Amino acid sequence: STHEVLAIGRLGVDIYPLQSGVGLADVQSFGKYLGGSAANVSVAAARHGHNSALLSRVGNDPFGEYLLAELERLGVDNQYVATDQTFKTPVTFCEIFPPDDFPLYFYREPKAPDLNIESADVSLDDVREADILWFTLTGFSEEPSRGTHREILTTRANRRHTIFDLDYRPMFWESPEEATKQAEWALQHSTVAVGNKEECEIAVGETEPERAGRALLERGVELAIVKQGPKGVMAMTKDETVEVPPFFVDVINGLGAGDAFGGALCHGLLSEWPLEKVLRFANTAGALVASRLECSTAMPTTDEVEASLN
Amino acid sequence: STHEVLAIGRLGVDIYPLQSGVGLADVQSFGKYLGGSAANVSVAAARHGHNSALLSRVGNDPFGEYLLAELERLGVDNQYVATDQTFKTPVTFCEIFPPDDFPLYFYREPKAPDLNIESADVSLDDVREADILWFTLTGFSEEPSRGTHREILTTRANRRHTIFDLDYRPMFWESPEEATKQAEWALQHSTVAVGNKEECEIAVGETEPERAGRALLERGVELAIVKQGPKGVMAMTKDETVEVPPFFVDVINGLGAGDAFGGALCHGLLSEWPLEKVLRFANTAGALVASRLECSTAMPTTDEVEASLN
Repeated sequence: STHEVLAIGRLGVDIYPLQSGVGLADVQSFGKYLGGSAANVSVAAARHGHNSALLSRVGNDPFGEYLLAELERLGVDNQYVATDQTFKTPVTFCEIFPPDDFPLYFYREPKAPDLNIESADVSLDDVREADILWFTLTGFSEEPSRGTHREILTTRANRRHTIFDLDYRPMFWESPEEATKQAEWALQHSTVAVGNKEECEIAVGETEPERAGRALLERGVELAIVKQGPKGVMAMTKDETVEVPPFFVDVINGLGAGDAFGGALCHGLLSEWPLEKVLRFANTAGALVASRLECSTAMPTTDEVEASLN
Repeated sequence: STHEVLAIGRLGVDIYPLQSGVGLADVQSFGKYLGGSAANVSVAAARHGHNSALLSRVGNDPFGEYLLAELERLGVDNQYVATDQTFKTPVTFCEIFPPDDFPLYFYREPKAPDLNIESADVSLDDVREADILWFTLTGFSEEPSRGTHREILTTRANRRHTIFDLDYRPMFWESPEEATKQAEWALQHSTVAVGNKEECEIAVGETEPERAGRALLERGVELAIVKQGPKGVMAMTKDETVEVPPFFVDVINGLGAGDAFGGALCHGLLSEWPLEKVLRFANTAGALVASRLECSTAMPTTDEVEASLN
């Protein structure tokens, strides 16, 4: 029981509005879906036909039971999602103001189950053997998950591919300095790094994309992916720098666009494709999720991404 | 500005299912309502035409701003609902399994704004002069709310009517013994106590409604109201013992039925009705909320209760 993609990190219930363009005071009803970045990435990888697993936790409650069943329904192995005996399954609300404004309201207090992960919760054989290990900067925000991440990544030993989502949300950290310290350690144990401008700033102290990628490769990462929003997205190795323009769509809900990108990145890397094709494929996958109201339930299949790739 | 009913305690957003008889895993959409027991009692009192106010707080977020606007839309003076600068507006979920099972899932972590109330948040003149002061045992569960309740109840000096809802939620306390200790002090500073069997057990160590009522009178209240479920309600004074049977209805969501009862009890006391009329009216009011999916928006008017009685 080795997996192609072993993702580690956030899992929770998204309670999102069923009317768009209204603030929470005007929302009349909300839906319910599986979410959390790491969980979304494990789903997106599964939708590309890969055998995918998530290391996370849920609470000992009906929302946690929901998420465990939904992961399996969406094609993700849930065997490393333990039930926490103390903390509640987190909920996240949002507002939906297209094209660019999707405010998030996290209820992850006082600690999310997903930040209570123990290396006991996972097979370290699978950690070593997995084709891809996917993890987040948020995973280093609190103990015991920080120490667990360090154990996992030490034993992982920078095997191809070990993918670091630079995932910076200031409200999850005591300070930017705290996040940078952890990101620096994690970069030295990663083969791929993915972040936007704020994220790359936190991780390597570089606002400009080309300097960002260079700073990331200096840590020993062999593929830097710098998301640029307006200017699109760049992929950099020691052998080549590739850039792709933004795939323009009618955005319904942009939340989790980057997780579908991350899942599609995993597929392109497992497929051994050229870097330009990986980045094109990943870039299109994220736009497809952004063009729908849903995320975890709406993750694009490989045929839907290949069709849209023009 | 003196109110007829000054309620103190919890206030939150109810995120309740729009489908009944299904667990959270099978709920497809949720509504968004003002809720919290003291907030509900203030709304219920208002719907019987009484001038009512709530001492509580909200978080500095869109859900808190909603609750400020919803209180006022529902006819309750929000002047004593301050915006807490630290903690988030709480949300509560439930499952709706009639006739008898309405489990609650509170997100009140690490602290609810309502438990951060300070004596400076309220007019102490209104505390002293309001016809009815209504408070909950949950208000004693944490500081500074505990201290605030103490200061308030000391200055009120047991004037008619000072109403103690024995409101016992085990998860809000470190132990039942800590709840009992606070309930003994509150009972010495109250004129009316209202609770179900389990709440009377916590408060005075009696489960049988006649012994509980005598025990509550010995602690110093003038009127003990023991709710007995399908066997109705008992009211006891030093001169009088009265039992009223329930009002039969097809139950959808029993949540908030106690709160409708409380607002209706406020109306009966303010009207100086005989005890048996007060209980019948209050039982019917509770039964009508029990009949509906909604809680705060389903609090009945006096004419609606009258129509059900007649």
